[PDB]
Amino acid sequence: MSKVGINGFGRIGRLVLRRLLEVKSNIDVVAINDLTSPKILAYLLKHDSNYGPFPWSVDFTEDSLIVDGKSIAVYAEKEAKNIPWKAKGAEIIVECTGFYTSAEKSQAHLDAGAKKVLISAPAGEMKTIVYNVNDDTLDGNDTIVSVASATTNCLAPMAKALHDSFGIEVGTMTTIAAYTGTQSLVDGPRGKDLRASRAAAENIIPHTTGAAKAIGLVIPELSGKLKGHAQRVPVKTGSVTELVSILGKKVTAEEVNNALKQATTNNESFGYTDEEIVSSDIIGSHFGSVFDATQTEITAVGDLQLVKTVAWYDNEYGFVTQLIRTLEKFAKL
Amino acid sequence: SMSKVGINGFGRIGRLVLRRLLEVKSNIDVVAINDLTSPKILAYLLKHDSNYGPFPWSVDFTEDSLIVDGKSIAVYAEKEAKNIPWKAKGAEIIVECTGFYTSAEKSQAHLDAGAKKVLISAPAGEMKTIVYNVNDDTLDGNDTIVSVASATTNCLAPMAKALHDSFGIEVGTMTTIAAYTGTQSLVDGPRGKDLRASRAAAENIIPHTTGAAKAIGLVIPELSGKLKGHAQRVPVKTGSVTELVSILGKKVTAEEVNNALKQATTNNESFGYTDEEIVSSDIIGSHFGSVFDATQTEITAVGDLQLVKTVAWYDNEYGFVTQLIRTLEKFAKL
Amino acid sequence: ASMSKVGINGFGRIGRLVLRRLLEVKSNIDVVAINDLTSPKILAYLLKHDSNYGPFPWSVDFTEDSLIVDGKSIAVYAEKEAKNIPWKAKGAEIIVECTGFYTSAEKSQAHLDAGAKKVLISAPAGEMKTIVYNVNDDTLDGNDTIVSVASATTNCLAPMAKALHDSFGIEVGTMTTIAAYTGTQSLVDGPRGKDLRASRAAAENIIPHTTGAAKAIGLVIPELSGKLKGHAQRVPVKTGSVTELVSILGKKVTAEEVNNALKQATTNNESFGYTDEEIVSSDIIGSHFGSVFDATQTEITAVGDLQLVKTVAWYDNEYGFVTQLIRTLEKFAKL
Amino acid sequence: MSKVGINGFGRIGRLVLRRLLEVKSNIDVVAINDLTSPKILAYLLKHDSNYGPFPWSVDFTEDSLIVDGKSIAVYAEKEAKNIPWKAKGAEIIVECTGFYTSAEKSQAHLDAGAKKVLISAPAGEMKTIVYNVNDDTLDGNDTIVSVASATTNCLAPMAKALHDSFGIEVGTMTTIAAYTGTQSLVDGPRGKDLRASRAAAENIIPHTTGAAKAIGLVIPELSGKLKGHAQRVPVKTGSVTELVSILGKKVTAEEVNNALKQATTNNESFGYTDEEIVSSDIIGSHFGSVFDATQTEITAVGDLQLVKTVAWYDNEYGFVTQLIRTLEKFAKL
Ligand SMILES: NC(=O)c1ccc[n+]([C@@H]2O[C@H](COP(=O)([O-])OP(=O)(O)OC[C@H]3O[C@@H](n4cnc5c(N)ncnc54)[C@H](O)[C@@H]3O)[C@@H](O)[C@H]2O)c1
Ligand SMILES: NC(=O)c1ccc[n+]([C@@H]2O[C@H](COP(=O)([O-])OP(=O)(O)OC[C@H]3O[C@@H](n4cnc5c(N)ncnc54)[C@H](O)[C@@H]3O)[C@@H](O)[C@H]2O)c1
Ligand SMILES: NC(=O)c1ccc[n+]([C@@H]2O[C@H](COP(=O)([O-])OP(=O)(O)OC[C@H]3O[C@@H](n4cnc5c(N)ncnc54)[C@H](O)[C@@H]3O)[C@@H](O)[C@H]2O)c1
Ligand SMILES: NC(=O)c1ccc[n+]([C@@H]2O[C@H](COP(=O)([O-])OP(=O)(O)OC[C@H]3O[C@@H](n4cnc5c(N)ncnc54)[C@H](O)[C@@H]3O)[C@@H](O)[C@H]2O)c1
Ligand SMILES: O=C[C@H](O)COP(=O)(O)O
Ligand SMILES: O=C[C@H](O)COP(=O)(O)O
Ligand SMILES: O=C[C@H](O)COP(=O)(O)O
Repeated sequence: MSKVGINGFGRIGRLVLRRLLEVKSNIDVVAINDLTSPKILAYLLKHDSNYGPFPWSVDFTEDSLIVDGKSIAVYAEKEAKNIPWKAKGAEIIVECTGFYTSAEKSQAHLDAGAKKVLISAPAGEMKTIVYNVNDDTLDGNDTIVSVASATTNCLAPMAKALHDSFGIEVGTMTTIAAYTGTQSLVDGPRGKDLRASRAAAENIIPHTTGAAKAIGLVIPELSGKLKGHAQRVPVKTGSVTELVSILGKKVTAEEVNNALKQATTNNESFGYTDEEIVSSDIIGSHFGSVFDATQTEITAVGDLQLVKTVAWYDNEYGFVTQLIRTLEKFAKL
Repeated sequence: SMSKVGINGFGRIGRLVLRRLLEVKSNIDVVAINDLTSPKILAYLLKHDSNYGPFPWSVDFTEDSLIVDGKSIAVYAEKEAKNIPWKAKGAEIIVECTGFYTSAEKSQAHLDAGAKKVLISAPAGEMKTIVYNVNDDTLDGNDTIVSVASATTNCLAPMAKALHDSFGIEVGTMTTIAAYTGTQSLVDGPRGKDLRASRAAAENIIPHTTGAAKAIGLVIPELSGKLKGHAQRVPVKTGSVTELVSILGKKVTAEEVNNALKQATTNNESFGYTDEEIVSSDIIGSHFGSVFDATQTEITAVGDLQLVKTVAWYDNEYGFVTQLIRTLEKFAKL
Repeated sequence: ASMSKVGINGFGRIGRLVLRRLLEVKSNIDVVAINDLTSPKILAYLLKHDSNYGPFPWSVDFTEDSLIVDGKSIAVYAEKEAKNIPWKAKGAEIIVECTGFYTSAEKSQAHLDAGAKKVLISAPAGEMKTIVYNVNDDTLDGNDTIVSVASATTNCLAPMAKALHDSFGIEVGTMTTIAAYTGTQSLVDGPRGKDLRASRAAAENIIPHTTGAAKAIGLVIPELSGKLKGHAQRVPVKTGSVTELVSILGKKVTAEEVNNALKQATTNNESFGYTDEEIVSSDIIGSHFGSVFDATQTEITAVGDLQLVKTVAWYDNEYGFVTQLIRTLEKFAKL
Repeated sequence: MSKVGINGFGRIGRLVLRRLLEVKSNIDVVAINDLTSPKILAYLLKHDSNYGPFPWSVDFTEDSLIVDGKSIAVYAEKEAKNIPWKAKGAEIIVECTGFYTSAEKSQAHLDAGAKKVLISAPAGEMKTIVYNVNDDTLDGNDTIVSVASATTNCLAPMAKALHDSFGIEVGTMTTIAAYTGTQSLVDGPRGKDLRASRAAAENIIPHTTGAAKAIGLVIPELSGKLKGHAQRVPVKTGSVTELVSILGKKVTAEEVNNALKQATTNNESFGYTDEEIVSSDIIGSHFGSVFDATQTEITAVGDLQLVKTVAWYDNEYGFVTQLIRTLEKFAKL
């Protein structure tokens, strides 16, 4: 399979295309579905507030984009069942709208002529992949799969290394995270969630996330062993995840950092840093997660020990590099 | 006089309408609110405000009402104004703050729904349009639907009126450096047809069209067609500033311009004056529509050819709301 | 009425708010002198116009050597060395030390050498009496001359830790505060002392930041000495901050039980508030508490007999902390 | 002359070095003077909040940086007259501290053994160069020259084009500009300038600038014909300049836009756009100024006409590209 439709050409949907070109995937996006015109999609693709100008030529006609000299159809169907995927023969849908995050909802893509769906968010109790953690669980019979959230892709590799080296008995996560499209520009209704209604660039806003709660889908041994949440803050992209764990062994900071370093060695998904970086330094990361040995903290009172480990993530472009790794393998099975 | 008000669109402007009415102990009673959400969520937004802080009065709710300072306010959720049941609590004057009924044709739906008069919190085409303390004497008993134009009009008009009256404005162009609002985007993505409006508002200087100068003739007839302008939307949450560059009808000094302005702001509850070195956060919470800033006045001249730059601040939320309320109170007593 | 005469050293974010709060509560303390590094004109400007709290609620004027605030004169000095401040000229006895440059008993001694009698330091100042009001203020006595009120973070952390310790025991814990940026940080990337991360553009980054709030908690709650660690993530909000604590407690608990204990500890407690509303950081701006526990963020994670308890409290690290500083000051002045 | 020293390794000073490497200049930076350690300078060079990771290797020693393999001496002399520029033979000093903005002040570098100084700011009535407006005025005997401000580099090529095509009779400028290190993070004393004392990322802050007032140093025919100021706003970099003029001829918008387009043709310093860009789209620009045809406004009543023209500028990297063009020419005289 090498024909891709993008449903939802948003922050994630546009960067998917950017990253496919940057890595020279043999995948071809043949169709984009969204809610707008080729003119406006072209403008958005050409000019990006977080990553700067598109590195390839971009033009449009009434019905397509022309990206690096190649044509991509543009549709504007708000219900997925009506999307004409058959027209250009889109095989794998990268479902990036947020409105089809369940196998039953995303079935609509298959009913409409697609063969597979890769959902760019948590999508309940379905197969959910963090690349370089559990991508060996994918087979040729999977049709609709999830790559969870950016926060999952941050948390999972760090949890996996800790669990493998020391065991995690129980833990809780807080991610201090860049604001996203699901939040509000000015104070006003945003569905049912009271905190999501508040001005995002003017507030620290507590925010629910299932990344720890559903980690069992990616690291079966940790099912039910973690909880967590987010604090959304006023940065445009670039985020950090802290995990406080009770481990299966007594450890030093140095031991923990070394075990992590080893986990990140020749691991294109998971990086390491012992530099004094800040969030803007992760913008444009090609990792899903970058463990930061400078923030490791072991609090020990006799037999009791709390371990705080911290990893950075570009919740836009970093997460996208993982989505694309999963896509490229999904495409071959 | 009319005393019962309905608010359509309990948004940034709608909520501050209620706050200001209670603040000035108005005899006007808000008896109903129409929006698209639950009392619960409206109560949460009313209690907790990112720009102005905690609501200064008690807030509770029921399944179909808010209870504000102990007084019950009906809450409806009709997306079409014609369907709002304004007669249930006898709402007489609707303060129309949704942005979706900005014409006479559109807003007369509230009259079909049982109201008596409508005051629109935005420009609404060529209808009677009032900047209080500029042209509020043009209101009369036969006006049924009226506009108070934009925050930018309320900032620009008193400054332009004073310049027009003292010196003449032959021609001018405005630029307002303005706080971002709800019509903009949190992250880069579609926002109707306007390409700039699609960009992340708190991360960019964004050029932005406004009719404030173009439609100024509704408020100052002598300046009809004599002004143009635009906005640069920037990352501040509220508090904005408007610059006007004019060819005036007289050779002037900065001191003469500033004195003329100071005079126009004397005994004027709508239009303030400052010669302090203020910045935008100092205007948040202002009870004026516009505050002229003498420290920014600039006269550029080569021979007879003279450009005059005058600058006024405005709290595009609360300050504008104070103008809306002054107009509302007068409108209720005609 | 005790009419102690106060001097403020460092008329900065905290120093200016100290005056605001004293006037707001109609304190019997008289502020008679201020020392900074600048002119009365500039201090008058900054006092009148505040980016976080708006217009000063009283009149402000200046002369060549004073501020006039609501009609009352306050002498202005500009002595970069505290020993040279003429605190005796207007009789300033209690100095509120808000510069960041005298954060020890030995450094703040200079105010006593200059003729003051007591110093209250608006920051951690090592192993000296360190007070969080309504946690350990009953340790002050008539013999104290130099005392600390620790950091805003300590004032947020301590009341929540004290309630938890008193109700359930805390065996061990780690804190992270997601916190507004302050004057120690940088506007644009550039050198800022030795702290590399402090060099980075504060309104454009999430910046990890060290704080002693957890590590030194034993000054305030002696039973918890050595049992807590923690750090901050500084973020682009101008004021208003939140502190999370993850604890192993001495007994198994439910979220309700933790929230009820905290509720009880906040009852009739002018220093420590409670909320169960879904507030965000701007809702804490101008708080008159040092800390507001947020029951909505309580989380119990348990596997077998292993339990992690996460408890969360807001704080306005400027005005909120200042209200604690003032309560301490008022008591410290009556002894 | 090919050996350079940088005084002030700040936003401008570090980007000077970045741009010299980027263009593979033959200029050799042999020394840097600042107030801090090599360790801290290395960290700042490597990690940049506006422009991301340094594209070359960076290490340090107790008295040096090692950048792309090459040693650069680091001094910490707060008085320029004490900088030991003769040790590594620095001939031309790029003066980027802001503390030596006059001939009399920057003479110190020549006393310290340098031969020439290029000041990264306005510096009074001395030779002042906006590259591709008046760089022809640089002379073999000049030893101290200025490149004015970022705002001047934005305004001048627009003013030159208008003046050449139509005449500017009189004009006034407002730049809506990114905040800079002369401002304050929190409200507090900032020398004598009261507006500069205010929290820069939380305010619109009027700010005086000489860009227009001193335009006659760059375009002598416009001496005394312009005034202007800035409004500093909460964006980290990327700015815009509006100019309102009385021109010597009646014009259409198309005519103004066409004249500006011609002036930008084969002009490495002056770009054009008719795209609906916003400030983030200018970040990383290699122009001193980019005229934006989309904002052109002609306001006419009878025989009176006001003409508003608008150009974008990256007040950091864009201006630095102009500084380096000027330095390259200067070094060969
Ligand atoms: N932004 C992040 O940090 C991030 C990271 C990882 C995963 N995700 C996930 O990826 C998905 C997309 O997030 P995003 O931040 O790009 O959101 P976004 O809001 O930027 O983009 C959504 C896009 O989908 C379009 N859209 C909405 N409804 C549609 C419909 N019915 N049909 C077609 N197009 C539709 C919108 O026009 C928009 O272009 C979400 O499920 C989100 O949870 C986001
Ligand atoms: N924010 C400002 O600076 C400002 C200043 C002056 C005037 N205005 C004008 O006031 C109006 C409101 O602006 P705002 O900033 O308060 O916008 P907002 O988006 O904050 O509020 C709009 C409110 O109306 C509600 N709504 C939308 N469609 C509706 C419908 N069909 N029926 C009932 N309720 C509906 C929304 O739920 C929201 O609560 C606009 O016309 C705007 O131009 C805004
Ligand atoms: N969030 C907060 O801002 C906060 C909260 C609690 C405690 N504190 C503490 O309070 C103190 C002040 O913090 P701030 O935020 O008000 O800092 P600030 O930088 O806003 O204020 C410092 C003031 O001290 C003056 N100053 C510096 N050196 C001086 C000297 N040698 N003599 C006289 N004046 C001098 C400065 O000019 C400035 O006005 C620090 O110790 C800080 O840790 C700050
Ligand atoms: N940032 C901009 O947008 C911009 C654009 C054009 C020109 N400039 C100008 O360039 C100059 C530098 O601006 P910047 O934004 O890089 O400022 P900055 O504050 O970022 O850098 C100044 C550097 O000089 C150092 N320094 C200060 N005093 C010193 C001394 N006495 N000796 C040696 N080093 C010293 C500082 O430690 C810092 O590294 C100024 O003249 C400024 O007007 C700035
Ligand atoms: O509420 C759902 C998400 O947690 C919000 O943002 P996101 O979907 O872009 O990650
Ligand atoms: O709690 C935080 C401190 O009081 C922060 O202080 P600071 O102003 O010294 O950064
Ligand atoms: O424009 C006047 C000041 O010099 C401020 O900023 P800048 O010097 O970095 O341009």
